[PDB]
Amino acid sequence: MLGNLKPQAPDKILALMGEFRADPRQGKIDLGVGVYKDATGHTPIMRAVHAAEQRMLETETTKTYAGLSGEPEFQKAMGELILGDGLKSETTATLATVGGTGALRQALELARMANPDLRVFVSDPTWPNHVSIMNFMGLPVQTYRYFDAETRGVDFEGMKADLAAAKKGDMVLLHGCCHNPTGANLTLDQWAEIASILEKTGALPLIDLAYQGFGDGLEEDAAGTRLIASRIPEVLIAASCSKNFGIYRERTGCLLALCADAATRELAQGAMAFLNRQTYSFPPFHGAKIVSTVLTTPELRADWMAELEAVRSGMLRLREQLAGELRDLSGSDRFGFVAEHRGMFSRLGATPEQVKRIKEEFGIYMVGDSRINIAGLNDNTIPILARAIIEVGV
Amino acid sequence: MLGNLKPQAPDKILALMGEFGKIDLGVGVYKDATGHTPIMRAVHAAEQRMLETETTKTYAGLSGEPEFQKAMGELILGDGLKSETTATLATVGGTGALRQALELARMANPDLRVFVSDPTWPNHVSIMNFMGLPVQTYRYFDAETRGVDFEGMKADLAAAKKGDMVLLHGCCHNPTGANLTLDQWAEIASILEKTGALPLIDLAYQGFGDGLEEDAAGTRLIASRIPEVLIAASCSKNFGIYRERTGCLLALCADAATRELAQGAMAFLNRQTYSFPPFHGAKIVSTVLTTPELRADWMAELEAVRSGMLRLREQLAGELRDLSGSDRFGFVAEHRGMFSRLGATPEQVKRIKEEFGIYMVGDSRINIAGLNDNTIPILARAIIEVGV
Ligand SMILES: *Cc1c(COP(=O)(O)O)cnc(C)c1O
Ligand SMILES: *Cc1c(COP(=O)(O)O)cnc(C)c1O
Ligand SMILES: Nc1ccc(CCC(=O)O)cc1
Repeated sequence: MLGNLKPQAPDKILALMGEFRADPRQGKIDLGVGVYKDATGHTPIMRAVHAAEQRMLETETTKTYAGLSGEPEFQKAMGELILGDGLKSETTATLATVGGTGALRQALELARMANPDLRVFVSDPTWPNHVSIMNFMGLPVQTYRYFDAETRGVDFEGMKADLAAAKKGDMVLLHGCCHNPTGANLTLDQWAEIASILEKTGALPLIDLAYQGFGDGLEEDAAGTRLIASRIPEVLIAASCSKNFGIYRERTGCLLALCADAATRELAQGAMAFLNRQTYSFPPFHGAKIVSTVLTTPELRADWMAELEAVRSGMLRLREQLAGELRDLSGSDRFGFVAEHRGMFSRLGATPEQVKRIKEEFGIYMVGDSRINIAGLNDNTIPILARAIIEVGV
Repeated sequence: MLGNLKPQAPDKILALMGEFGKIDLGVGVYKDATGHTPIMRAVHAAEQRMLETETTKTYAGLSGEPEFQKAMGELILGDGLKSETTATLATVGGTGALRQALELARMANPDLRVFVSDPTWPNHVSIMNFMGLPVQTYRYFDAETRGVDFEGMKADLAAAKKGDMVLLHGCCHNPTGANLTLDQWAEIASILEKTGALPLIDLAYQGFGDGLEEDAAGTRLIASRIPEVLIAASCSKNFGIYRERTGCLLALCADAATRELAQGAMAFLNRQTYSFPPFHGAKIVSTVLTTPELRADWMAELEAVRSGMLRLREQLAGELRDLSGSDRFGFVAEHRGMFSRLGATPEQVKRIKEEFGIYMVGDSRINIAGLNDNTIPILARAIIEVGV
């Protein structure tokens, strides 16, 4: 029977990794990595995180089945981290998920249950994994302009015009901050306008928040999400603790369904809990507990924010250096966008040929869409990247 | 939009838990003499070791770690593990394995039907309904003798066809406790072999029946006869790591070509559902299984648990016998696993729970591990006084 199986395409990421590994060049650089890495090219376990696991290992007396929708301590702590004082629990439904991806998958299954004729709008471009899930689910996908290939900024007029076409009940997916892969983000003013458009159209906003704390700061990064949450009655948020907590493999995420009234919140929470049980029963406990421990424990929380800020500030400094070097070598401020982008990613705006020229001639690897991970750069590699970009004619 | 969400049916087994001289004999978790579900010695040691050796939490394997995959396959199939024709996927618990098992099967056969035992784990049907998969049932439990209605079972299974899937409980049948013998398994294998129906084996209690190896003997028989087999295994109970959410799906194929296909479709299945599988539980399991010292202690403790439970079944059966002279309750000591169905009518069941405080599942499924020397006669009285 299983021979009827249609061959599924590999992750590609691996192929990219293999491409790098075969290269016999000593000065080969890898900017294609999708996770954070410190100065020694390592993805460390955060101090607060290691402390939490140490504490859990000493406090846990059992591992019996726990909450189906996650633990209250975690739901509460997360909604507060994301929504701040604007958290109205009376109308907020929370579901612990298997990472941010799990949260996204669950948000799409929920919406389809509420509206079978659901149509989803995604930015151009967006996290490929978004389209993967949607295509797999067989949902009609529609695109809205977003990245301006010329300025490397946000084509806001195009985005607004495109979103205007959204009908009542349709879903529009927005990255709360640190747009992956572009690194180009909306200003709070641009968010305000988007909201007015969503009110007018009556489309349900699904916010993918996977990098809170990597752009301008924890609070600052949640600003857009918090504006949408106060203007629009129904909002779906997919939060990830993978990167901002550095617990990638633990698979900890969170789905928040903001509702118009309490009756609808019970309807949503029930359907969410139901969705978890029909997929894998209970959600992963470990990473979630680490997170609730860090946020509730004063000492730990403080140390976590402090470490995240050191990471954030460092990446920002790398951005300024690259932009500076690029300025000096270019004799123009053409590449200034690198210093404006937020998140650990940036799309350079180089065509596939230029991307291939950079690799062949300079030994620098990056995603085929010219996306680079700022965290893969340093005082020794920035000069090379600066030269490569210039020499290839970007 | 969300106001259109219809209300859904809840997990009655877990609902009971919430509703809870209180005596809980519901949810399928192991309990010690003091009503606690401890963490196993090896597990605790494994975690301490992990906290000390892990230097990163970056993304890992989409199908799980090689260590976990190999260890699990050896645990389940013993020396019958043919890696060249075996695909393995790490999942979110045994339940996630079942869901993935159905997804994979449905991909390869959009017109598949699933045959389930009467009765069977409620979650089996809910998931199939959710997906919209047609469910057929085969006679399994014998209402009177409390054993297996083997002749009815073979009869119904004979009606399966190429493409159909038959779900079997590898050992310790939930919720009855009635189990097939090896001789019965060999007969089931011949039926399946002639019908071409793909068997899905739910292995959630390996080690709670007769022993680690004996509980996998049936699964190993089917595997050595049927070229294509699917096994959804759970580490929740036998490792006592319920909340960690760890299990795996094994796709046994007839050749390497299909193996690569299955492995690819399985990995894709995780990618489209939640990307990577949880790491913490799978790590504990592999560490225990690959560390001779830890493994030995785990088996020792699992052995202790298994023996104790049998002690209880015997003690309970005895109390009932010496409380009526009615040998009709002997099936209790004959059933193998953590559960056993008293056979009491639904009204009898709800009767005792609201006053005696003994909360058992509606179909009179009792978690034997909930009992103990001082709670046994109280349960025995109830049964006797209410009949059945
Ligand atoms: C990383 C990421 C996620 C979440 O990944 P998980 O590892 O599943 O938490 C979701 N969306 C985007 C855009 C991401 O970059
Ligand atoms: C326990 C059990 C499972 C698996 O539960 P998980 O917590 O998801 O591992 C699956 N099937 C049956 C019959 C079970 O008893
Ligand atoms: N969804 C779920 C429910 C219950 C259990 C525990 C086993 C049982 O009670 O049958 C596991 C999973």
